[PDB]
Amino acid sequence: WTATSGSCKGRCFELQEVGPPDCRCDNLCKSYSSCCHDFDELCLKTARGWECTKDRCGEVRNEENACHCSEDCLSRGDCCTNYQVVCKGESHWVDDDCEEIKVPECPAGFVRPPLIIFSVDGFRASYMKKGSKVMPNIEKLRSCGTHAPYMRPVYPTKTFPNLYTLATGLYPESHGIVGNSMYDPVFDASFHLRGREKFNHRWWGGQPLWITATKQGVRAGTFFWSVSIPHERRILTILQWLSLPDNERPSVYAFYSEQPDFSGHKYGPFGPEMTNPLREIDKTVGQLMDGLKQLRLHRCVNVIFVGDHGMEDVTCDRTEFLSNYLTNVDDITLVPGTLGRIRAKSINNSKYDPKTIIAALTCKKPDQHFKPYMKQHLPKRLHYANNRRIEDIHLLVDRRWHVARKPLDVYKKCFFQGDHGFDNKVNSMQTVFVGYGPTFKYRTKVPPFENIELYNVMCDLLGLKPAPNNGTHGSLNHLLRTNTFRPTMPDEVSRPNYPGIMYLQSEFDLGCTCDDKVENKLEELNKRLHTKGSTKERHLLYGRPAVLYRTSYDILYHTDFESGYSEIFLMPLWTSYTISKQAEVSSIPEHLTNCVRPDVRVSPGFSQNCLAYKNDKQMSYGFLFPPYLSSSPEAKYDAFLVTNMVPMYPAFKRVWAYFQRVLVKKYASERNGVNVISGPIFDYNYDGLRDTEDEIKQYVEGSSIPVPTHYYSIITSCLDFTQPADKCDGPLSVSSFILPHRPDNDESCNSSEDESKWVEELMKMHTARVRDIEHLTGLDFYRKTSRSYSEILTLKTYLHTYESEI
Ligand SMILES: *[C@@H]1O[C@H](CO)[C@@H](O[C@@H]2O[C@H](CO)[C@@H](O[C@@H]3O[C@H](CO[C@H]4O[C@H](CO)[C@@H](O)[C@H](O[C@H]5O[C@H](CO)[C@@H](O)[C@H](O)[C@@H]5O[C@H]5O[C@H](CO)[C@@H](O)[C@H](O)[C@@H]5O)[C@@H]4O)[C@@H](O)[C@H](O[C@H]4O[C@H](CO)[C@@H](O)[C@H](O)[C@@H]4O[C@H]4O[C@H](CO)[C@@H](O)[C@H](O)[C@@H]4O)[C@@H]3O)[C@H](O)[C@H]2NC(C)=O)[C@H](O)[C@H]1NC(C)=O
Ligand SMILES: CCCc1nnnn1-c1cc(C(=O)NCc2cnc(C)cn2)cc(-c2ccc(C)cc2F)c1
Ligand SMILES: [Ca+2]
Ligand SMILES: [Ca+2]
Ligand SMILES: [Cl-]
Ligand code: NA
Ligand SMILES: [Zn+2]
Repeated sequence: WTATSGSCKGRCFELQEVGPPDCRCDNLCKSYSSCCHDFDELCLKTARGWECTKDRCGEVRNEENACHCSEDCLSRGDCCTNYQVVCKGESHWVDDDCEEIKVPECPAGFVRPPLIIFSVDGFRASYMKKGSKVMPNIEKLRSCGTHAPYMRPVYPTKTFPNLYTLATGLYPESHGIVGNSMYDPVFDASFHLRGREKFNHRWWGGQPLWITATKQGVRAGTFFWSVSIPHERRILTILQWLSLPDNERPSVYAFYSEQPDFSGHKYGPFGPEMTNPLREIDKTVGQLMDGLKQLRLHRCVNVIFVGDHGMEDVTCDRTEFLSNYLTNVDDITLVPGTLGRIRAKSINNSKYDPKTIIAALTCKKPDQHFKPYMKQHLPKRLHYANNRRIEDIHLLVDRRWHVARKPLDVYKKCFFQGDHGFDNKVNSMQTVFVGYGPTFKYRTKVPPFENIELYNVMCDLLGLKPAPNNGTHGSLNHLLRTNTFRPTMPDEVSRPNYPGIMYLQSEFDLGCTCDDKVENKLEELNKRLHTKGSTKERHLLYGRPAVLYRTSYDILYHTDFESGYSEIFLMPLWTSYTISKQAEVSSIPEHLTNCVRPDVRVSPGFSQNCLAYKNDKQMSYGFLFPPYLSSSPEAKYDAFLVTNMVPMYPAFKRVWAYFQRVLVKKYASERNGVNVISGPIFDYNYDGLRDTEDEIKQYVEGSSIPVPTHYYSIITSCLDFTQPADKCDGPLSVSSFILPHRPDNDESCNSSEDESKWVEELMKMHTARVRDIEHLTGLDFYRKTSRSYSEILTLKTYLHTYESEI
């Protein structure tokens, strides 16, 4: 209950929320049906519109007008944004030549340049080029400031997950806003777009920028505007707040536009009706920039123009219905649309079984437009699993499509022509970033980056210490003229051992055999050199990875490859090798088909054994350094060492063998040599972080050999592909993947066909950042290069998406 019978006089859009429930005049009051009776009257004035006209110039203040053209309006901070232009012969900001802002040019009493966030809903990245004719203010921001060709949203590419990711630097799985709708089984509560539960704070985890600011003594404008508050009034309020006294004035502000998303849903991303919302957004930027110029703040504030996600062409007739696949349709709850999430309709039903639901949805129709996953089998790049609000069963929906439960759900809920929510690597989902101001660079294009990175930068812009988040702090230093964050490399926690030959063959009882007893100071001094690391400069190009946790491991050197071998998990944590453009693929000789060789540098007690693989009828094994790529017949023997062996399902060996036999050589040919680092990943609790030994849920039968949940590879070459990978003088180029180590190839519907038809496609789906592999392994890569560390951080955050040109 609010006894809403006080007044908003002199309190319009007050920055602090009041008790006793006086009645409120802040930004949230409308949402809480708690505004004072006179809120609309005093705070939402509209009389005379939003622009000065020639005849209003020098008028007598009339407090009824929405904005003012009177002589005293500058001191009051409440002129119409075009005042100086119409009344004082000034030019519009957009008409001025742009001039580098080398230092902040701020009025006295400004302790730091303010940050103004101009956020636009559904602003697809290609609008920057495609609508450029109708968006002159935005186009000047972009060409004069710093801009990316696009910015990558988080999954799902919905509004609340993305706005809150922008606010926190966290993946939705960590901040808790994992969709536009959610059920939290612990709370036993539901969250929806329409309604009041969404206002309960218990949904909103992490620490958003306004809270980070406030806790550190930096005041923030409100990050909420009621839908009904017109855009002109939002801008005038921000401009009013900027005229507050030094002790009261916020340092960070947010504007938000519901457009172009709103029209995009109705007309599609490029409907002819879309021109007008883009014009109107541009005009709103113009009003802000004219207003800032009037306050002499246009060379003082940093402005960020930023979208939450893009927009795709989606119509009613492109809907897949679960009723065409499932017989038990009424025993499930589907969260529907551009993603699907399935759970049991009732928990008092023990006849509900996720595995049969998955099986009924798997590759059932030739052109099927969604793919079911258990959430832990989703591509690791999505970081979409570690939250009780994400249902175990998930549907990734093809771009341009919807999934729904039953047809009645679609015609008794074509209206819409656009939607978003799809995989965050989809081109149509990409959004925008432009930074303009004294702290951003001048006329600079930066590479595309992920929106999880912005929180750190916004904290940098405000001199704040960021809360713990998923950005990689320093990876966006190249956006900034000053205020950069000088990251330092993490310290190695475990140093390796360098074992020499310490064991005789007969000490090993591994049930392994090799036809290798086929026999010289030429070739014997040579092999000794290789075992001591003579070729290591060739196969370990960027230094050994650092181990960032406490463990026991050995460096093992070989002619063709180097490895960091874990005595704890009984296999390498990483294996490193370089394949030049000129390298030759050979086959595994017949007599060596089943060969596994004891490693006389490593104890029987810290080795795998062959018997375990014989006994385990499900599990086979593969090698990290591929025998196919051995440099000579004698070097090939190194590849069959038990210390190069890893557990692999036969279904997965089809994927791996094709990667190692065909694709590595193809990349070496295309990129002029590649360095490859490969290894296992263990993430049984699907938190995106390296498992400790006590977290492993599966072992090779009858052994302590842990089964990986994934296999990674990091493939590095020279960005200037005229230089070979092993002799690169400049920036690097990387692509990586994290493949799920699965006992079936159910994920790939074409898997009965030859590997040339489906494997590369699977690998593309499971593309990853080096940074994702760093979290999953506790390793730190690229420690010894000739590059600056900020540049390496940017490289570690790169994702090769395989989408065509935006
Ligand atoms: C992306 O970046 C983020 C941010 O850095 C990374 O997430 C962090 O990861 C840490 C390691 O997993 C994690 O640390 C744990 O936190 C526990 C205390 O957490 C509370 O306090 C913090 C700080 O204020 C707060 O942010 C947390 O918020 C979470 O939970 C609330 C309420 O549920 C939500 O509102 C919020 O959205 C958030 O949820 C998310 O995280 C939780 C896990 O915390 C998930 O369950 C959710 O799904 C969701 O993703 C909390 O309010 C602390 O208790 C933990 O300590 C245990 O383990 C340590 C090991 O060092 C041990 O020393 C302790 O003794 C303790 O063990 C005991 O508890 C065990 C489990 O109950 C039990 O088994 C034992 O027997 C013991 O009793 C731990 O320190 C940190 O909370 C999150 N932070 C955030 C914001 O999510 C994330 O990893 C990054 N992602 C990637 C891919 O890199
Ligand atoms: C709908 C109005 C949305 C809205 N209006 N003005 N700002 N604003 C907004 C909200 C958010 C958010 O995440 N808010 C949480 C929330 C949202 N809704 C409820 C009910 C409870 N809590 C984030 C932003 C944001 C944009 C860009 C960047 C770089 C950083 C940001 F932080 C903006
Ligand atoms: Ca077996
Ligand atoms: Ca884990
Ligand atoms: Cl959703
Ligand atoms: Na298949
Ligand atoms: Zn939308």
